[PDB]
Amino acid sequence: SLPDLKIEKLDEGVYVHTSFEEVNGWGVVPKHGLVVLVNAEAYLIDTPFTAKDTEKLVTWFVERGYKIKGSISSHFHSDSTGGIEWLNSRSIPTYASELTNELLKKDGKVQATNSFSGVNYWLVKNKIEVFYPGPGHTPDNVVVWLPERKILFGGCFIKPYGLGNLGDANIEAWPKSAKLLKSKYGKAKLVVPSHSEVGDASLLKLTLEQAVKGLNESK
Ligand SMILES: CC1(C)S[C@H]2CS[C@H](CS)N2[C@@H]1C(=O)O
Ligand SMILES: [Zn+2]
Ligand SMILES: [Zn+2]
Repeated sequence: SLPDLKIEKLDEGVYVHTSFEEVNGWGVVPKHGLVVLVNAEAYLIDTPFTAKDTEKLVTWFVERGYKIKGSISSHFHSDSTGGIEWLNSRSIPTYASELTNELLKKDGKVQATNSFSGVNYWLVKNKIEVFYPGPGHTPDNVVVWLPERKILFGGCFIKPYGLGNLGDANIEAWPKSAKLLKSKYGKAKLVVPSHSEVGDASLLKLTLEQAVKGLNESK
């Protein structure tokens, strides 16, 4: 059936987790998120699709001696938030922007217990930053920046070979948001997309190019 949850070291104290789902109309979708280690503590950057894999992801780090201090969801879709309910049931703090929690509530989905609003937010000061470049893939999508490793988790915003499903997208705003994102993190050493392979800062340019190309054809 579906492939198993995967966990791979990317850099010191930085892991990529990859989960898999059948999405009607698209087949098997891979989803990359991160687990970031601060000392003996771990932060989930997005949850896997399901409580099952969220649980597997968590026990993997706990069994290796890391306390799960919290999770942050980069946007409201299931591939970033699907594990929030299970995490909440274990009293592991969950984080999302006000807009994300609003979009979850509208959909009748479980909200993160902690919310933030504003362009920038430190989940962990000087270690894990959250940035809102504007609407793109969804109205609420944010990225997560690791200044010590110069690693950017781009989430589902980063779409280098095509925009994917535009159901909740803001096609007008996406080029402007992508330009802002490129401005801010052009010096990223690594960029981690949700649905494609890890690349360098060039993925920011391609995303902008795909966004611009996507808008013109819309007209
Ligand atoms: C374009 C897709 C295959 S369809 C959509 C469902 S979940 C995930 C985005 S959140 N997704 C795929 C994608 O964007 O790669
Ligand atoms: Zn999405
Ligand atoms: Zn996604």
